[PDB]
Amino acid sequence: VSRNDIGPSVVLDPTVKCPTLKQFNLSYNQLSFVPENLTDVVEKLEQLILEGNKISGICSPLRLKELKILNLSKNHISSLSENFLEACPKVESFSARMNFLAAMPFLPPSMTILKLSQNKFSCIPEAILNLPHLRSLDMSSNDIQYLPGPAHWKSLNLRELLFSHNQISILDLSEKAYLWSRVEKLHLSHNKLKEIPPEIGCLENLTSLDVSYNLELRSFPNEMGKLSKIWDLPLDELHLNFDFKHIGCKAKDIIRFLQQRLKKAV
Repeated sequence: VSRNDIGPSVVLDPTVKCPTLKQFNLSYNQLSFVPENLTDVVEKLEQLILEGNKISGICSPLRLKELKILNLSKNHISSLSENFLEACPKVESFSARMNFLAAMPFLPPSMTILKLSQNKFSCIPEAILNLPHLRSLDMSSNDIQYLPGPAHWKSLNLRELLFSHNQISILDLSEKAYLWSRVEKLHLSHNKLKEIPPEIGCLENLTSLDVSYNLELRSFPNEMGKLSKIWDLPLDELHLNFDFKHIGCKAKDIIRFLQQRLKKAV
C-alpha cells in the first residue's frame, strides 16, 4: 500500500492476528506516525518500509522479533529513541536517509548494512563504531569533522565506506590500517583532504576510490601503485601536481605508472 493518501496514523485492531505477513510497504503516504499495534498483529515481519511519509518522531519501541530491513528514509525524524530498536535483534539493513537525525542510539549487533546519508550528523556516533559485522556504511552529505582511524572501528568485514560531501580534513590510516584490508570501496569526494596517506597501499583490495573535488589536494602518493585491483578513480576537477595529462583518464594505467615509480624514479 504505497503512494496513496493514507493518513495520519494507521492503527490496527488487536483481534486481527496475521502471522503470515512477511513484507509491509507503506511508503509515500501521508503517515504521521509509525503504525500502532504492529507487534501483536504482524508478529513475524521481515521488511518494513515507511519511506517518504511525514513522520514526526519515534516514541514507541518496535517489538518485531523477526525484522530484517527497516526503512525510514525521507522523513522529518530528528531525535530517535534510546531503545526503539533493542527488541529487534535480527535487523540487517537500516536506512534513515533525508532526515534531521543527530545521534544514533544502541543498535542490535546483527546490523550489517547501514545507510544514513543526508541527515544532520556532526560526528560519527559511538554506537555505530562497535557493530561486530558492519559490511557497508554510507554517511555521505553529512558534516563529519574527522572520521576515526581503523583501530577504533570494531567491525572486520568493512567492505564499503561512503563519506562524500563531508568536511573531513585529514584521513587517518597510520595505526593498524591492515584492518580495512577487505574494503572494496571508499569515497571521499568533495572533502577538505590535504594529502592522501602513503599507507593507502595497505588497503590492497580497493576497487573504487573517489578522491576528486578536493582542491587542497596536490599529488598522489607513490605507494598507491600497489592497489592493483582499482578500476575506477575519477579525477574530475582535481588540479593534480604531478602531470598525468599524457596518461589521460584511465585508472589502471595511472596505477601501473605509480607502480613503476615505486621501483625507481629520476
